[PDB]
Amino acid sequence: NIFTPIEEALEAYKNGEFLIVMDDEDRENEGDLIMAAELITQEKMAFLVRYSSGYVCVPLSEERANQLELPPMLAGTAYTITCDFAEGTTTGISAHDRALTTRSLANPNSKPQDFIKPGHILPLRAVPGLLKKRRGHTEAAVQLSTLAGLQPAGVICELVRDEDGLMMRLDDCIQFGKKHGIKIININQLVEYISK
Amino acid sequence: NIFTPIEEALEAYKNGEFLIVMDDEDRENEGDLIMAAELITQEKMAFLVRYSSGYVCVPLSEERANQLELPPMLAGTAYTITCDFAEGTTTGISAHDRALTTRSLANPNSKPQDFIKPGHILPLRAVPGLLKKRRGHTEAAVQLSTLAGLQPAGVICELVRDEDGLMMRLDDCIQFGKKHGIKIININQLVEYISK
Repeated sequence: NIFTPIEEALEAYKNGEFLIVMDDEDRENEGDLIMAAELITQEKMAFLVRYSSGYVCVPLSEERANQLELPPMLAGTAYTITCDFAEGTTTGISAHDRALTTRSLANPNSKPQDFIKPGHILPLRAVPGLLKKRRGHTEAAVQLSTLAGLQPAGVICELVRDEDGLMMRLDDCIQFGKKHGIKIININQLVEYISK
Repeated sequence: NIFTPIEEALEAYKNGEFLIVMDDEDRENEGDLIMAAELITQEKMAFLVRYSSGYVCVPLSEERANQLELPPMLAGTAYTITCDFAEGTTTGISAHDRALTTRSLANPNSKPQDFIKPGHILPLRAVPGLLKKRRGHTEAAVQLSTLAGLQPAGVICELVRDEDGLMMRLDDCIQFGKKHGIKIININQLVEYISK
């Protein structure tokens, strides 16, 4: 009565809905909004930013990040050099621009030269094997997109309370899910599904 | 009747208030919240994130960034490798943690080894000469702190509308300033003050 079954969640995700994603069933977990990178619109990015930390990240497979020439920022969260999609962006930071960059990172036709670096999106490198190898929200995002038959790219950000800026724990995530009609899953639940 | 005189604004800034900062008087300019890095509290960071893009940046002089071993992210906005202050942070992304990191970047006693890289704050390198050399919001932040007698470090983020996630132009910034009791200045106005 809290968590949506994985197959129903995948259909929602396939249809461009967010999911609220927790690590497991624990009440003290903090929730992230995750949706498919290729499906995020200006409006959906506006929504993500409105209700989150705004430090918007785009999980990609290591293979995809390599293809796009997005190396690790340095040589734990695997940040690459940041980027903006060049054509059709101005400030890079607008909801429109961040959404366009995110969709572009997912698009199999995108080329390394299509992006300006640094920029205003934070791509993250998901490890090969995804949630079977590392139970990160990065791997969760790419796993969700893969299971949904979509490009191996997601977009994520942490839910934050309007009242005081504290991250939303489970109870607040339940309330947020009900208010906005967004389904909730957890990573343990997702690992159980993909395993056996 | 729109813009606060610079000397009054500096006193507000010295006292840990935000200023809303525009490029010049143009109605189409978009506004950023800027305050002194050393003075940003958990609550003030929560406020900044709540009403902004959340892509929170910390302007520092090139000299200071060099001292802290924060090189340009690559080798236009001069991003360094991102960072979190190690001691007293957990997730790095919480209002508490981002505020602590920001204050730490300003603290003259901070050392390079005190920071984890990458992290969740985006330091920016202000050019020597500040607004006399480049009229960026980065230089504006460091200029404001310098004029206020504070460490040459600021913290900034773009105001965004709750309704639709669009960045706030002048009229909305005026309304935001009135609602929250925050003074508004512009960069041309600031350059006029420091020049002559």
